[PDB]
Amino acid sequence: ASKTSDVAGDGTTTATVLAQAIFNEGLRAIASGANPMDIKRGIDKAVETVVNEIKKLSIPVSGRKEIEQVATISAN
Amino acid sequence: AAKKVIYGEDARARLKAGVDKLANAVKVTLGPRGREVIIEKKWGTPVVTKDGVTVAKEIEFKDPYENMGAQLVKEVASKTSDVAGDGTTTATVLAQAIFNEGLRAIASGANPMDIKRGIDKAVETVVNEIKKLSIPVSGRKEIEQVATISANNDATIGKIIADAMEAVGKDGVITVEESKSAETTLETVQGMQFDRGYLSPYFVTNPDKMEAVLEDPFILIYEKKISNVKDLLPVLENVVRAGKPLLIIAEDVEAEALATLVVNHIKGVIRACAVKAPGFGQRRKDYLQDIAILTGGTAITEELGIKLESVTLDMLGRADKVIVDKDNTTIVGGKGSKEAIQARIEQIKRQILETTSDYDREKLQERLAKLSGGVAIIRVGAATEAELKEKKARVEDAVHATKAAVEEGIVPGGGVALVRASEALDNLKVDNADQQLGIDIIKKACRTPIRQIAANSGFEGYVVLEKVLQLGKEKGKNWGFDAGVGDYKDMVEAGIIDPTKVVRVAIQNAASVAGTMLTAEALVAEIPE
Amino acid sequence: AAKKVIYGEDARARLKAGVDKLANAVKVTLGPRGREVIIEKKWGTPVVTKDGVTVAKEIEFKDPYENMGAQLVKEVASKTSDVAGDGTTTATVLAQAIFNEGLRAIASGANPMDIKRGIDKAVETVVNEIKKLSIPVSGRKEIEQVATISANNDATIGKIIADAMEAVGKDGVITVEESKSAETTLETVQGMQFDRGYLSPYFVTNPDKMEAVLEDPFILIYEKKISNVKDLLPVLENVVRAGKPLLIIAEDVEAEALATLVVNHIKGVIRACAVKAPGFGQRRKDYLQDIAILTGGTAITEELGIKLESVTLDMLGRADKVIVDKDNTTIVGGKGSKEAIQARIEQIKRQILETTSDYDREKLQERLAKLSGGVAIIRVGAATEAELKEKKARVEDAVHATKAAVEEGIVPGGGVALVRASEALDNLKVDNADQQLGIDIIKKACRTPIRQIAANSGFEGYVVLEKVLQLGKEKGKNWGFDAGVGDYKDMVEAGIIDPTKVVRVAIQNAASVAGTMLTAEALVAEIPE
Ligand SMILES: Nc1ncnc2c1ncn2[C@@H]1O[C@H](COP(=O)(O)OP(=O)(O)NP(=O)(O)O)[C@@H](O)[C@H]1O
Ligand SMILES: Nc1ncnc2c1ncn2[C@@H]1O[C@H](COP(=O)(O)OP(=O)(O)NP(=O)(O)O)[C@@H](O)[C@H]1O
Ligand SMILES: [K+]
Ligand SMILES: [K+]
Ligand SMILES: [Mg+2]
Ligand SMILES: [Mg+2]
Ligand SMILES: [Mg+2]
Repeated sequence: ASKTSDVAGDGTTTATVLAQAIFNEGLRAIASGANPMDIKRGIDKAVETVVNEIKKLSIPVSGRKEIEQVATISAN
Repeated sequence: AAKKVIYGEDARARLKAGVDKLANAVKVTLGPRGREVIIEKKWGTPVVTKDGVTVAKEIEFKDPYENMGAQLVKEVASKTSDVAGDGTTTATVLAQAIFNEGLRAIASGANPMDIKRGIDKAVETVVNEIKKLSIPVSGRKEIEQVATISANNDATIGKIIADAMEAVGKDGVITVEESKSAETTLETVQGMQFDRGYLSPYFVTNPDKMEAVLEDPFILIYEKKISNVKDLLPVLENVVRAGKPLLIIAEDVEAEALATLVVNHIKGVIRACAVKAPGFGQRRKDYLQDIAILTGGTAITEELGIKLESVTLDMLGRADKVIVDKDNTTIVGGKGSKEAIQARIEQIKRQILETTSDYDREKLQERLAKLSGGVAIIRVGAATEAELKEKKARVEDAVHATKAAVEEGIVPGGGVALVRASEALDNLKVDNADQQLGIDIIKKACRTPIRQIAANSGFEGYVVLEKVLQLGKEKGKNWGFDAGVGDYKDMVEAGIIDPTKVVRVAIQNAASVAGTMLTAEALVAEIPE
Repeated sequence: AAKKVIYGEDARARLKAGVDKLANAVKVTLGPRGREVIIEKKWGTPVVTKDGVTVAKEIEFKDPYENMGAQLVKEVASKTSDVAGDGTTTATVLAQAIFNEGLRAIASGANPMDIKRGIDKAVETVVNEIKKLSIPVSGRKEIEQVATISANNDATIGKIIADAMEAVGKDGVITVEESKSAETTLETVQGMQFDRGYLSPYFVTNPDKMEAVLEDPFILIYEKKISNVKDLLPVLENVVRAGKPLLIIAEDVEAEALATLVVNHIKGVIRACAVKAPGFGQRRKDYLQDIAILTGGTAITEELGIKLESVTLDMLGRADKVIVDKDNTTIVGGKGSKEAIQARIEQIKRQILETTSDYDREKLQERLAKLSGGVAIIRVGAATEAELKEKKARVEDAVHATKAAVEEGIVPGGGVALVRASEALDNLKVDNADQQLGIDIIKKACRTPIRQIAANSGFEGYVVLEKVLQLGKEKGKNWGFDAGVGDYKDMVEAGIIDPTKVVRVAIQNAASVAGTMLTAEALVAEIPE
C-alpha cells in the first residue's frame, strides 16, 4: 500500500487485496509440495504478461470527458 | 445427564490427539523387530510385549473426546483381524497417516468433501492393483510361509498349521485346543463341519460371540421337527441329573412356547443347544443318519417305533466336542468304536457311486475328509498359563490368516505390496485440485508401513523406501527390504509374504475411519463426575 | 427450594446460548449429505450418526437457563415429527434463524411486540403460498418417492411402504414388526381398522409415544353395557389361569366403581384392557358379530342367557395382535382358519346388497378393503438388535410421513418450497416499520435450510441460493439444487419431494417457539445446591 501510494497515489486498496490473494493461493500451492522459488519465477512471468495486456486495453485520454470521468470515480 | 459438545476444528483437534496417542504406542511394535512396550500389572511384574494387539487392548484415556478417537480406530483396526486374522497394527498405522495428512490439507483451505472423494478413488485404484499383484496359493510351501509370518516368525506353529491344513484338506476345518502338556501336537480326530444354524440365540454358553461350544456332549438327532417339551423332559432332566450337556438335531422348532420353555427351564444351569439340518431334501437323512451312526446314536421319530414316552438316555449320539456358530456347526470326535464308525463310513464311500443327487455329491468327499482325515484339532501346550493364553489366540489368528490366504491369494510382505500399489497413483489423474490432494494423501499413507518397519529395525525409513522403489524396476515387483536381517531381497522367494486380504482390508478399513473423522463436526459426551 | 431469577436482556442471552449450542450440533446433519456427529457410549464404542433426531435426543446442558432454551426448541421440533413424520432438524434450523434475527432487531431498538406481529403475518403468507405450491399425490410413483426421501434415501424401505400402501389402500392401517430374519418382508394379515378407541386412560402401556400395544390378547364381545365384575371374575380368573391378556368390547362401563375396579383388580397381574364398540346403529352388532367370527368367536351377553360364570375360552375370539389408538382401534388378524374367514367375507360382501341403509355403506367396501387388502405388517430385519431399533424407528416415521403426503400433498424438497414461498414476502407490505422487520426476518429464515443443505454437501450456500432463485423464473418453480449430486435440476421430476404438511408445520412451529422466546422476560430455576 505504501509503494502504490508513492508511485500512483491511488489503487492502494486494490493492491492490498491483490497481495492477500497471491499470498493465500501461494500457501496452498506450497502446502501441496511445490517449490517456493519456482512459484515466484512463475509469478514473475505472469505479471509481465498481465502488464503487457493492460497496456493493450489502455486508451489515451482524449480530453475533458475522460478527465472528468476519472476524477469523479476516484472521488467516490 | 448434562453433556458438553465440541464443534468444528476443536472437535477434530481432540480426535487427532487421541489417535496419535494410540498410534504412537502401537506403531513402535510394527514389523519383526518391533520395540518393546511395558505394561503395568498391579501387584505383579510388568509385562513386556512386542505384539501391538496386546498394547492396543490396554489403551484407554481419561479425556472422553480423546478416547473417542482411540476407540474408533481400535474398533476399525480390530475388524481387520476379525476378517483376515492379521493387520491390526498396520490398519492403525495407516489410519493415523491418512487422518494426519487429511487434516493438513483441510487446514490449508481444501474442501473436506472433495478430499474424501479423492481418498475414495485412490483406495479403489490401490485395491485393484493389489488384486493384480496377488498370486494364488499353490501348496504346502506358501501355506507354511504364511502361517510362519502370520505368527511371530515361529516355524513351529507354521509347520503344525501346514501339516494340519494338508491333513483335513486345503479348505477343510481346523480347530484349536489345549492341554497341560508342555509340548504341542496335532491330532486328526474324526468329525465334520457344515453350514448349519442353531435354533435359538439363547444357547449362549461362554463365547461373547453369541455362539456355542460344547465339551463331551450327548447328541439328539431327529428326522423331523422337534416334538413337545414333555417328550424331552425325561431326557432333559435325567441327563442333567447325569451331569452332561445335551443338543437336539431336528428340522424346526416352534418359537411360541417350545423354544422359550426349553431354554428357560435350563437357563440357571449348564444349559443345552439345538441345531438345524444341512442343505435341503430327503438326503438330509444321508448326513443325519450317518452322523447318528458315526456318533453312536439314533435318529428318533414315531414312524420308526421309537416312542417318546419310553425315551432312554442310551439312544443319544456321543462325540468329543461340539462347536456351534451363527451359520455353521462342527462336531469333533465320537465315543463309539472307530472300526465300526469307519465301517459305517463305507456307506458314505458307497454313496459316492450310488447317490444320484449333485447337491450331495458336492458335499460328498468332504464327509470323508473331515472324518477320514479328521477335523484338525491343534493341542496347544505351554509351561505356564500366561504363555498358554498368549499362544492360544496366537495359533487361531495364524490359522485364520492362513485360511484368508487360500481364499484370496498371497502378496509380498513387509509393506512392499502397498508400495507397488501406490505407484499406480502416480498416473491416476482427476480434474479437481482438492481431489488430487486426496489421491496424494493415500499415496503417502501406503508408503508409511514400510518406513515404520525399517525404522523399528534401526534403519532410515526414507532410505529404505527409495531403494525399494528402485528395485521395483531394476529387479522386480516382489523385491523389498528384509527387516529381519537387514538386506534387500525378493520377498516372495524369501517367504516373507502376507495374505492379500490382510492388505486389502487394512487399507479399506483405515480409509473409512479416517474419512469419517475428517468430516466429524461435533462430539457429544457426558461431563465427568 | 431457593430459586434464582434472571430478568430482561440477560434472560434472553441465556436462551440464545442454549439454542445455538443445540442448533449448531444438529444443523450440521441436515440434508442427504450431513456431516458426522460422534456420541459417547460409556463402556462401548462411540456412535457415529448423521440423523439429527438421534443427536437431539442426547443433548442436555448443565446450565439450567441454557438448558431451558434447548428443551423448548427440542419439544417444538419434536412435535413436528409427531404430527408430520419428518422435519425435526428443519424446525430446529428455522427456530435458530428466527430467534437470532429477532434478537438482532430488538437490539437495534425495534419494538418486540411489533416484530412478533410481523412474524405471525409473514408466516401466514408463507403458509398460504405453500398450500398454493403443493400438488396432490397421484399414485405409486410419488408415494414411493416420498417414502424414500423420508427414509435415509433408501429405496428398499420406500418400495416396501409403496407396496404396503397399494396393498391395503391409501387410507388403511400399517404397523411395523420385527423377526429373527435378517431380511425384511411385507406381510398382509387378515385384519381390520375401526374408529373408536380405549375406554379407560390407565390402559396406556410403556412405549414413549404413548401408543398402547398389547400382545396375544383374548377378546370378549358384549352387545350391551358391562355387567358387574363378579360375573367377569370367573372369566378373568380362568383367563389369568390361561396366562394371556383379555380384551372386552362393549358399549359403556359404569364410572362410579367399575371404572376403578376394572383396572385396580388387575394392576398386580398381566392386566387387561377394554375398547369401545365401533360403528353406529344396529350395524354395531354387524360390526361386532362379523368381527367376532372373523376373530374365531362370537358375542357374549349376560341377558342373552350366556352367563359369564360358565363361558369357555375356546368360545371366545382370538387374534394375532390388537392395536388401539385414542380414537381408533385395529385388529392385526384372527388365528382361525383363513378359508372360513374368507368365506365369512361373503357375509360382509353380501352386506352391499343385503343391507339397506347407506350410512355405513360408505364404510362398506372399505371394511372389505380392510379385509381384502388386510393390514400391512412391515417385518423389519437387521444384522443386530441394536440396528433393529434404529431401522424400526425410521420405517415407522417414513410410513407416518408418507400418510401425511396423501392428506395434504407434496412440494419440491431440498428447501425449495420455502424459497418459493418466501418470494411472496417481497411484495407483502405493512405500514409499520418494525412489523416490516418481522417480515424480513421470516424471509431470511425461509432461505436458511437450503443454504445449510448446500453447505453440508460442500458448496457455498449463498451461491446455491442465488442460482436457485434465478432458476425459479428461467426454468420453473420446482427447479432447485440436488445435494446428492452437485447439480441443479427439477426437484419434482427427480423425486426429491417432501410432504407439504412437514414444510407447513415446521415453519409454523419454529415461529411459535421463537416468538415465545423473543418476549420472554424472566427465567425461574432452582439454585444447583
Ligand atoms: N522379516 C520381515 N521383514 C520385513 N517385513 C516383515 C518381516 N516379517 C514380517 N514382516 C511384515 O511385518 C508386518 C507384520 O508385523 P505385525 O507386528 O504382526 O503387524 P500386524 O500384522 O499389522 N499386527 P498384529 O495384528 O499384532 O499381528 C507385515 O506387514 C509383514 O509382512
Ligand atoms: N438429494 C437431495 N437433495 C437435496 N435435498 C434433499 C435431498 N434429499 C433430501 N433432501 C432434503 O433434505 C431434508 C431432509 O434432511 P433430514 O436430515 O431428514 O431433515 P429433517 O427431516 O428435518 N430431520 P429428521 O427428522 O432427523 O429426518 C429435506 O428438506 C429434504 O427435502
Ligand atoms: K511385532
Ligand atoms: K441427515
Ligand atoms: Mg481510489
Ligand atoms: Mg501380524
Ligand atoms: Mg428427515
